[PDB]
Amino acid sequence: WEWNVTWNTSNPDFTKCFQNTVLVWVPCSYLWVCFPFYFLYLSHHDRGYIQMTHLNKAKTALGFLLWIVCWADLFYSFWAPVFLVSPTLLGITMLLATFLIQIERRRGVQSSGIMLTFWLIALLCALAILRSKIMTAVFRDVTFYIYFSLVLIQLVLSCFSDRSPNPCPESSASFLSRITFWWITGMMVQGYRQPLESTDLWSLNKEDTSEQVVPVLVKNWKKECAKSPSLFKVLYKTFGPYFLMSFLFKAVHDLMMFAGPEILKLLINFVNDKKAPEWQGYFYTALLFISACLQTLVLHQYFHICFVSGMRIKTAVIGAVYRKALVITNAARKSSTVGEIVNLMSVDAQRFMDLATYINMIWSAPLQVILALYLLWLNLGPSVLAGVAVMVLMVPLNAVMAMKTKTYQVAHMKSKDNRIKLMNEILNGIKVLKLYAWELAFKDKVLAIRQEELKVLKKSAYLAAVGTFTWVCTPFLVALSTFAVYVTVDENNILDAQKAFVSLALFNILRFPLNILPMVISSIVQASVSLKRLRVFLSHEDLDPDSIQRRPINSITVKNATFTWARNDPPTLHGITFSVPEGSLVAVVGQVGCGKSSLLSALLAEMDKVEGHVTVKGSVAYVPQQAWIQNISLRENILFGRQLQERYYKAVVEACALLPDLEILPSGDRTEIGEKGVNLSGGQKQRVSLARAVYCDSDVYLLDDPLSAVDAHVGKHIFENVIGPKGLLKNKTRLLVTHAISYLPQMDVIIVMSGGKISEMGSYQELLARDGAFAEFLRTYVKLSVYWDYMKAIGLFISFLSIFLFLCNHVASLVSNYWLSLWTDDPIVNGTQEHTQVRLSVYGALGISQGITVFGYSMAVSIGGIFASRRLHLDLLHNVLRSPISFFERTPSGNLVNRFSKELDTVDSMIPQVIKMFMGSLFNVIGACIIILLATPMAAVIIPPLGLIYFFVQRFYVASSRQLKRLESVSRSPVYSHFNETLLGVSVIRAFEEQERFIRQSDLKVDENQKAYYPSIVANRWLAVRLECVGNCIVLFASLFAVISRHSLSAGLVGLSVSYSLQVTTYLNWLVRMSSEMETNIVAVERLKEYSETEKEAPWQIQDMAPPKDWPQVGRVEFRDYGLRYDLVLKHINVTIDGGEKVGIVGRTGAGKSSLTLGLFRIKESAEGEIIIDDINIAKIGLHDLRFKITIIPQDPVLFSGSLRMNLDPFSQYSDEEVWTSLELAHLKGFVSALPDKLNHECAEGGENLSVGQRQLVCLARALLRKTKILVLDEAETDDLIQSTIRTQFDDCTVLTIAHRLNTIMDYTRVIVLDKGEIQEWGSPSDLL
Ligand SMILES: C[C@]12CC[C@H]3c4ccc(OS(=O)(=O)O)cc4CC[C@@H]3[C@@H]1CCC2=O
Ligand SMILES: N[C@@H](CCC(=O)N[C@@H](CS)C(=O)NCC(=O)O)C(=O)O
Repeated sequence: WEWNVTWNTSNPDFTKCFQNTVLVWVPCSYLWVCFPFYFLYLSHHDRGYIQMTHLNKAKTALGFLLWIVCWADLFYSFWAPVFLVSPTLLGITMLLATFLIQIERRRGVQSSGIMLTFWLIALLCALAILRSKIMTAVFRDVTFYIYFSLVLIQLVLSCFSDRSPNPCPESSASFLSRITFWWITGMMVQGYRQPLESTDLWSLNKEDTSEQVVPVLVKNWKKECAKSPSLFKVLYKTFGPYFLMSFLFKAVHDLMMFAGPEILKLLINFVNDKKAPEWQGYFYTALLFISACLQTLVLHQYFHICFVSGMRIKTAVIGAVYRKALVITNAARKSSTVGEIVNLMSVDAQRFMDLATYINMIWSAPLQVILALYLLWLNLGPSVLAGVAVMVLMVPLNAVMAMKTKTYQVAHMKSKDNRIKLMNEILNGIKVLKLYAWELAFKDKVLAIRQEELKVLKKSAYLAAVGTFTWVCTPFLVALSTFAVYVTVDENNILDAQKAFVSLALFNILRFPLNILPMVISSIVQASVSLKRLRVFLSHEDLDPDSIQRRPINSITVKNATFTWARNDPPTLHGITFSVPEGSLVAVVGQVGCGKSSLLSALLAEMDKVEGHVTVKGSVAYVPQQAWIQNISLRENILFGRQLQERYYKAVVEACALLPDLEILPSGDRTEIGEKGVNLSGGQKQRVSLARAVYCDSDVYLLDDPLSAVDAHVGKHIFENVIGPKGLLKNKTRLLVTHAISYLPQMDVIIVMSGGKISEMGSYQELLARDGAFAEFLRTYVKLSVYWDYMKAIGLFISFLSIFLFLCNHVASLVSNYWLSLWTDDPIVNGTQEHTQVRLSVYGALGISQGITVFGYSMAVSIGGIFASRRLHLDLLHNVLRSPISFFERTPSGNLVNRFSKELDTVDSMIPQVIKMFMGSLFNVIGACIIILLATPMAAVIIPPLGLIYFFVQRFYVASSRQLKRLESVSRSPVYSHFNETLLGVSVIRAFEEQERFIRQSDLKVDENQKAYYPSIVANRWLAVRLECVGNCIVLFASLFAVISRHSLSAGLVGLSVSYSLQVTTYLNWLVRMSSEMETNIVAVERLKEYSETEKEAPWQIQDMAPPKDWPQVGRVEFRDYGLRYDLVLKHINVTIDGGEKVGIVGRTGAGKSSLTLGLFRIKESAEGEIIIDDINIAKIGLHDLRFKITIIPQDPVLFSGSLRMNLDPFSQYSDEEVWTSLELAHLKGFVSALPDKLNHECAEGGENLSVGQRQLVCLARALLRKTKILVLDEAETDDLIQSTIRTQFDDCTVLTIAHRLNTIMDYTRVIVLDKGEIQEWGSPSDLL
C-alpha cells in the first residue's frame, strides 16, 4: 500500500497485496461477526420451514460450487503466504454462507438482509479486484472470474423472495422491499384512484394485534407485582428487546450523517487543489451518494422500529387499562374520576406512543453534538468553545420555555373543557334558549372564554415564536459566534472553505439534535407523570371472584355475611343471613339508605366482603337501578350479544310493555338508543334493561328496583308478565328490591331489613300476622379558495407582512452563505486576509437581520392565527345562533360540537405552526436549488426528471395519507367511546359474566385504530425514503457537476452547494409532510364556514318597525288564517284570544297544540298566516323583540350551568329586588335562601343537583321575573304548586296552556280543541259539555 498507484496515478489501482488481503477479509469477516448474532433472530423469531423450491436449491448448489472453486485455489497453491490463508478463509466463510441459506430455509425467512448485504459487499470487493485483474492483462485469474460470476448470480438470486411457509404484504415483502417500503406503494397508487375505506386497510400483523401484545404486558405486570411495583420495569422489559435495534440503527445513522461533512471536506480539498487526479472527485461524490443513501435507509428503518414500538406500547397500555377496569374494586374505581380513566387511554397511552419514537434522542442528540464538536474542534480549534457557550445560552432557555409551553397547553385544555361542556348545554337546550332569547348573552359568555383562551393561546404564540427563532437560527447563531471568535483571537487564523463550509454543514447537522433535545426532555417529564398515573391504575386492588361462591347448577345462600363498600369504611350490611330457594320470588324491603341495593351489589361481588359466606348458584342477570344502555341498537341492547330467537325476543319485548316504545321510536327496535343516539326516558331505559336481563335467561335475577321509573299500570303489567309467578320468570330465582307494596302479597319471601341488618324476614301473610318490623314498614306509608379564505381570516396585511418577512429571512440566509463563499475566496496574504473585519461585519449584520426577521415572521403569523381563530369562532357562533331550530334538529349534535371542538383546535393550535413549517421547508428547498443552480448551471437538466419523480411522489402520498389520517381519526373515538360504556356498566358486565366479549370488542376497536395508524407511519417512511434519494442523487449530482467544472469554480462555491444539498435532504421530506398536513388541517377551516350561507332566522331587531315599550298593551292575540308547516300541521286557524283572558289548548298527539306556541314565538315561519298581537303583526317584528315580550314555560325546564341569578337573568337586567320578589312569589324563597352561595348557587349541567320540581319552579320564576302580558304553558307532585302559582298573579296576563291533562285545563275558560290542526271547538268549557 503506497499512494504511488492507489492515489497519485490517474488509474486508481489497488495494490496486489491489498487486493488479496483486505478486499477478501471484508466480506468473509462480515458474515463471521453477523453469523452468531443472526442465530438469536433466527431462533427467537420462527415462521415454519419453506418448501423445497428450485430457487432455494439453486442458491445452495451455487454455494457448494463457490466453496469448491475457492478451495480449488488452495489446491493449485498446494501444487506466497497469502495464497494459502485467503482461499481457505474464503471457502470457509462460503461454507458458512450456504449453511446460512439452509438454516434460513429451515427457519422460514423469504428475504434475507444478511444474505443480500453480504453478497453486495462481496460483489463490490470482487469488482475492485476484477477491474485490477482486467487492467493487469489464466492460472489463478480464471478462478477469480468464475468466483465473480457465481457471486453475481448468487446476488441476483438473493433478491427474489422465496415461497411462503387482506394481510399486510410486509410479512412477504422482500428486504429490498422492506428497506424501500415498496410494498405500500400499491396503496399509494390505490389511494390516488379509489378513496380508501376500512375494508381496504390491511389486517394487523399477528405480532401487532392487541390479542397478542396486551396479554404479554398483563402477564409481565402480574409477575412484577408478585415479585413485590414499577411500571417502568415492565415497560422496558417487554418492549425493550424490540426497541434495542433502534439503538444500533440510530448509532449507524449518526455515523453516516457525520461522514457527510468529512466527504465535503475531502471534496473541498480536491477542488481547492489542482494537479490532482480527476477520478478523486468522482470517487468522493460516489462515496457521498452511497453514504447518504445508507444513512437514509438506516435512519428510516430506525424510525419504523420506533414507530412500531410506540404503537405496540399504546396498544398494550390501552388493553391493560381496559382489562384492569373490569377487575378494579368499587373503592378504587371511584377514587379515579371516570374521565381520568378514559384519559389514561386518551392521553397517557398517546403520550407514550408519541414519546417512544424519540426516546433514543436522549442518547443520540448529545452524540450528534459531541462528535460534531470534535469535528468542529478539528476545523476551528479552541474557538469552538464559543459555540458551546451559545448552546449553554440556548439549550437551557428552550428547555425552560418548552416546559412553560406544556403549562400553557394545560391551561388551554382548562378553557377548552370550560367551553365545550358549556357549548353542550347550549346545544342541548337550543329550544329553551331561543325562547328565553339569551342567544346574545351566551354568545358573549362563550365569547368571554374564547378571549380567555386567546389570553393563553397568545402566550403560547409568544413561546412558539421563540421556538422557531431558536430552531431555524440555531445553526447561524453558533456559526456566527464561532467564526467571529476564530477570526478575532488570532491574526493568522486563516478561514478557507474547508475550515468554514464543512463547519457550516456541521451546524446544519447540530440544528436537529440541539433543539429537539429540550422538547424530548419535556416530553419525558410529562410522560413521567403520565406513567405514574398508569401505575396508580395498575396497582389498584382487585375483586376476588372467590368472594361469592358461584356454584353451577338453596339457590342463594348467605350466612353471617358482612360487606363493606371500602376496606376502612364501616360495614353497610351487618350480619346478613338468608336462604332463597330455587324459583322463588324474594322482595327486599326497607327505607331509603337501608341497604337494599347493597344486598344485590354484594350478591354480585361488588361489595367488599369483610366476613361471611355467599353461595349464589347459577347465572345471574342484574337489572341495575341506574339503567346502563349501550349505544348499539335497541335490538342488540336486549340481545346483549346472545343469538337472536325471534319467538323469545318477541315474547320478551311486549312482556316488558316495550311495544309502545318501539312504535314511537323512529326505526323501531333498530333505533340507536343511548346518549349519542336517540335519548330515552328513564322508564324506557329500565324496560330495556329488564328486557335484556329477561332475554339473557339466567336462573338467578337480581332486580334492583326495575320498576322505579315505570308508571303504575306499566309496572303492574310488567310484574304480571315478567316477574310474577305467572309471567316469564316463573321458575327463575328472582330477587326484587322494591319500595312499593302493591305486589308485596304475591312475593313468596319478603326480606325486610333496617340499617343494613336482617330484620325478621318471612312471607307476606306470616310477616303481617307477626305484626313487627314489616307491620311498621307498612304503616310508614381541496380547492385554494379555502386557503384564500383562511388568508382573509388572518388578515391580509398580517399575511403579506409575514410573506415579506419570510422572503427577507430566506434572502438574508442565502446572501449570508454567498458572502461566506466570497470570504473564503479571499487569497491568503502573508498568512492573513485583508478583508476580515469588513467581511465578518457584513456577515454579522446579515445574520442579525435574519434572526430578527425570523422572530418577526413567526410572531406576525402567530398573531394572525390568533386573529383568525377569534374571527372564525365569532363567525361560527354568530351563524349557529342565527340559524333556525330546524337546522338544529336536522344536524346531529356530534358535528355541531365537532365544529367547536377538535376542529377549532386544529385552526388555532396547528395551522399556524404547520404553515410556518411548510413555508420554511418549501423556501429552504427553493433556496438550496437556487444556490446549486447558481454554482453549477448544468445541473438544471437534473431538475425535470427528479422533479417528475418528485411530482408523482408528491401526488401519490398526499392523496393517500389524507385518507389514512382521516380513517385513523375515525377509529380513535370509538375506542374511548367503548371504554366509557364499559366503565359505566362495570356491574352489569360482571353480573352477566360477559367480560370476555367486551374485552374482545375493545381489542377489535384498538386493532381497527391500528389498521389505519400503521399504514400512516409506513406511508411517512415510504415518502421519506423516496424524497431522500431525490435529495441524495442531487447531492451526488451537485458534487458531480462541481467536480466536472472544478477548473472554473472556487472551493467556497463547491462547499456551499454541497452543504445546501446536504440539508435539502431533510428539507424535501419536511416540505411534503407539511404539505399534506396543510390539506388535512385546512379542511377544518373549510368546514368552519359550512353554515355561513345556510338559511338564517328573520332579523332579531328590525329597528324600522320596532314595537313600542309596552307592545302587549292588553295582550290581544289573533290567529288570522294561520298555517304552520313542519303537509300542514297547522291549517285554517282563525281564533281570537282577548286580552287577559285565560285560554287553553287541548288535543291528542299529532295535533298542532305545541306547534301553536312555535307560531307565537316565530321559532318557525308562517307558511300562510297573519298572527297579530294587539294592533301589531308578529312577522314584521324582529324575533328578539317578540321573544322578549312573550314568555313560555316549556315541558322540561333547562337550568344552564352557572349561578341561579344567571339562570333567571344572564342579562342581569332586572335588579336584585325584582329577582328576590319573583323567587319569593315562586314558592322558592325558602329554598333559595338555604344555599350557602345565596343567589350564586352553582348548578351543574342541567341542574342535576336541583330536583325536577325545583327546576320547574325556577323556570316559573324566570317567567314571573319577565313581567310580560303573554305567557304560554306546556304541561306534562309539584303540579299543585305550579298550577296554583300560575293561577295566583298571572290572572292579569293572557295565558295560553297546552296540557296533556284535562284536570288543569278545565279551570281555564275559552278552551280551543285541535283535532288535526283544525279548530274543532271554540268556546268555554261550559259550552264544551
Ligand atoms: C423537532 C420537529 C422536527 C422538525 C422541526 C422543524 C423543522 C424545520 C423548521 O423550520 S425550517 O425553516 O427549517 O423548515 C422548524 C421546525 C420546528 C420544530 C419541528 C418539529 C417539532 C417536533 C419535531 O418532530
Ligand atoms: N437529522 C434527523 C433526520 C431524521 C428526521 O426525519 N428528522 C425529523 C424530521 S425533520 C423526524 O424525526 N421526523 C420523523 C418523521 O418523519 O415522523 C435525525 O438525525 O434524526
